[PDB]
Amino acid sequence: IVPTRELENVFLGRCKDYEITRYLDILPRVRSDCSALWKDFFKAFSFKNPCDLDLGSYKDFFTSAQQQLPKNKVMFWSGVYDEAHDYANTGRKYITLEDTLPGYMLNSLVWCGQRANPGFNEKVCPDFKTCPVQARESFWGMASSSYAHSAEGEVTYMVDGSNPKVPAYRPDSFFGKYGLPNLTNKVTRVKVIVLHRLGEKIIEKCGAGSLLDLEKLVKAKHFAFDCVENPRAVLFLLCSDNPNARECRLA
Amino acid sequence: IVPTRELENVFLGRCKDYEITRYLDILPRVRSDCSALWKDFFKAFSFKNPCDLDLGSYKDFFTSAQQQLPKNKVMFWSGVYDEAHDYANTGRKYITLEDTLPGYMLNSLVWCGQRANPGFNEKVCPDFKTCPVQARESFWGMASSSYAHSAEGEVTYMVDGSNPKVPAYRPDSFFGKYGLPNLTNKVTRVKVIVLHRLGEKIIEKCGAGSLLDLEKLVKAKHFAFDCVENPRAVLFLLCSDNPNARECRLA
Ligand SMILES: O=c1c2ncn3c2ncn1[C@@H]1O[C@H](COP(=O)(O)OP(=O)(O)OC[C@H]2O[C@@H]3[C@H](O)[C@@H]2O)[C@@H](O)[C@H]1O
Repeated sequence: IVPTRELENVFLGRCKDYEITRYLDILPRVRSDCSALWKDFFKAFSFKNPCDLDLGSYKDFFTSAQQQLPKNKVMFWSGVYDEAHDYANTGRKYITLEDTLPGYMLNSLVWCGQRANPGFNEKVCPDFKTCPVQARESFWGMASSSYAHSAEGEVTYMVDGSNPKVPAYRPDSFFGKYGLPNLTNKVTRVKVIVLHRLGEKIIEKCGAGSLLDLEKLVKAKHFAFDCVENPRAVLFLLCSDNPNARECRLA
Repeated sequence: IVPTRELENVFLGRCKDYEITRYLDILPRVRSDCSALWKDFFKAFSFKNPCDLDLGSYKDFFTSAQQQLPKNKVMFWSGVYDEAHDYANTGRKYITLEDTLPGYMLNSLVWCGQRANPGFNEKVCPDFKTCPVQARESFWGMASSSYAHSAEGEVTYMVDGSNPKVPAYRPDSFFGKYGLPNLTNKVTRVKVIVLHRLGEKIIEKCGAGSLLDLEKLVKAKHFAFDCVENPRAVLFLLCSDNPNARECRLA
């Protein structure tokens, strides 16, 4: 895979942009300066083989980069990236990891270490499946763990309820591995939103299948639980992109 | 008004982020590097009184920063920032000026010149309703002119049809003054979208009032014209944010 060009410059540019201008009324500023964050980030992977990573590698980076998250507004998602982000609305209705500083800085970027100077590969990175799971997941898994550990109040989790191939909730998804296990007792409720894409056969429903497994796990952690399928506000978002869908017929 | 802190760092950080990572499959990269663009931007206003600007001040900057724009995808808007950008969807449905390099770099920012070193004011800028019209409109007017000049094919214009104080279309808006008059013969059609805010009185409608004045002007330029009020794609986005509104009732 081809890595992001001028990694340090893009990291530092996003970092400065975010610091001064992004999410000002939504998320707090971090204490560390961008240059300090860059040092922590770079030390996690640099001068190592590109697969030489584990869930602890970026611990210091996430420590420095982690913001306090607004109560009741934290959102998680599995399988529905675009809908979840669209609904969250860039921080206005919910927060996603991509609205947080480390999320915003590294969103969509590709990088990897190497042993020789300059300690990272500017030409080429291994396909992600060639490394061990703990290396593949080192960055975004720690990102997701640190974010989950910071959540307070009600959290929302949006899942795909129309994928015949992947359960709406899986123990081995990022939410199952790094999200739910890391929710602290500051969390009070998990609110699940089941997305049924328009025109697709409904596969999973609240109170059944993997969603019932999830309900039981959430209750066992002493969180309250609720679950809704295509609630109106979400249905309207889907309809905006497919207004002639049967489900979108206006009175 | 309070000027943006670290103006140069934010401009350069946004410029570099944009260059390497933003709109890659939507808009072309420009030839000029970010330091060259900064030089052109800064010289437009630096070492002058804060109102000592006119439409030519940022000529070099905008000439350097201008991108070829995607045919049929250019959108203009007046009075409807959030709705226009939500609908345009970060370049996926339409481009807005704020998705172009210069619009992205300076969106939301506040700056102004002073004669004394360092040539710009870090403490306070004029409300600019204080500067003469050519100065107040120097930056965003030239931005609009240059963007309109580059537009090709069908262009879309979203307006507020629910504002009792400000007509949907007026000749002195940025679009009326700098947009429409600068559309070239590469433009084939102006498609107007009139926002009727949910729960609010309708003030303007297609085929009447200022929208009829606009229709006349568009036809006089030998462009085709159409106009729709709350087309369903836009209505459903409004509804997502106010799902109990009467307009949103489903069959
Ligand atoms: O399994 C996921 C995953 N599920 C959910 N997420 C994942 N990120 C990475 N991974 C894996 O690590 C490797 C690397 O991901 P990436 O390309 O950098 O993230 P990407 O750009 O595909 O996705 C980044 C992203 O999507 C969330 C993550 O927390 C975050 O917000 C991928 O191939 C994925 O398999």
